[PDB]
Amino acid sequence: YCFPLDAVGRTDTYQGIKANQTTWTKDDSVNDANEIGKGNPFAMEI
Amino acid sequence: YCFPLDAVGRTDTYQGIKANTTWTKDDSVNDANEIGKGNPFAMEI
Repeated sequence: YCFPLDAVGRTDTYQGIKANQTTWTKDDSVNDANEIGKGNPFAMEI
Repeated sequence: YCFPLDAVGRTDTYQGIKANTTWTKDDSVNDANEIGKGNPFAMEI
């Protein structure tokens, strides 16, 4: 495999949330635009 | 070349159509098929 230079590739943007129990709220001690991928790193095969 | 794991890479979504010349939706075909036009996406090393 070929992998992205950052070893992840495309990500969505995530904010940190904390539980208040079953209700969640934004966590203001966490950055609100974290780049995180779901699943495996993007790859190409050769 | 390096190729995507599914050997295609980016695709658009296509519905099946049939000639009725006039064309209409073909209901026995899924309306959201991923098919690429052209060659598979590739990188070169």
